[PDB]
Amino acid sequence: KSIYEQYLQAKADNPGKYARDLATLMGISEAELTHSRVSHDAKRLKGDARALLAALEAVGEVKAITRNTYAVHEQMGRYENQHLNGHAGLILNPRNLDLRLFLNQWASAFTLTEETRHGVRHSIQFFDHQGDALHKVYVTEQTDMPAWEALLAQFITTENPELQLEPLSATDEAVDAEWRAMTDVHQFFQLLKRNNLTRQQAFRAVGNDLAYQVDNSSLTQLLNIAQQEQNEIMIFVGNRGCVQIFTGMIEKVTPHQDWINVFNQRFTLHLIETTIAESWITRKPTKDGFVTSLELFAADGTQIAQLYGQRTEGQPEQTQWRDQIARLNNK
Repeated sequence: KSIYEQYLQAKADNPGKYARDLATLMGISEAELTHSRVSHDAKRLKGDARALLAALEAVGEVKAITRNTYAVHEQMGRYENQHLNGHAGLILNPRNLDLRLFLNQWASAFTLTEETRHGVRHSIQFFDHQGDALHKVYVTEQTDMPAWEALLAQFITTENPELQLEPLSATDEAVDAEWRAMTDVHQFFQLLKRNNLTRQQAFRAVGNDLAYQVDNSSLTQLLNIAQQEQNEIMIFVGNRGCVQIFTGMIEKVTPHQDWINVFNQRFTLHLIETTIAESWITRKPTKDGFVTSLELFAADGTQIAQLYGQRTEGQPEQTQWRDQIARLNNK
């Protein structure tokens, strides 16, 4: 059986599975799975991530998907307001497509056209040096098709070379003082690196008024309170090369088995609630007051997702958000 034939057998034996999870069963990366689908339902793209992302501005509204093993973030939007470079880049559209990119992690790209039950799905899919998915873009009803098709005609190549996979990869009191002296939420990144800590290390290092644990049911409680109250919140989901940010209201929250889901007209969250090992409340000072977040971690320390209240520069977080956080149980 070729890799593609193994895929077809894996798919027949597991018709409920994401391609990601089929790859796992097969003992390969999702990128390698996609590579085997080329000249079947996929094609290789001329890959340069920057060039592809820049070209996507032309296609108008699409659906963007970023995930980690624990959470999937799906958002309607456009690839506008781009500021790309290698270590840190932006696609800056608050409430629509709002991405933070580490482009040096971006290795390969493919397009897929699949007959899928619902219908035909068209997509562009980006993978990292380990072959894991970074980001996927799906055609939707509002997508500018002539531009999508023109883009693909410009980027598809017949050259499908083998993927070049790469292997992986201060005192408590001083950390607490560093944190209290922070003025921008972004300085937290620096605190961690300069002091050599894991978020979970830093959280434990500081005082309980700055960071404390809450029950693992807290996410679902919070999403439901938010759904009821209709206040604007922020939901961050990342992987090694991409962070995708939702800002808006919660329209519907629904569990399904181990999953907790948010179902909005323009945003979908799927999160495996049972994998939440630690749930932290953190309060980081800024020029505009303390910013309060709920940060979720899996057993291995993976950052599942983070939640914040809506906020723009020069404004405080809403009291409403703080009130909602205060309703969570202390563990």
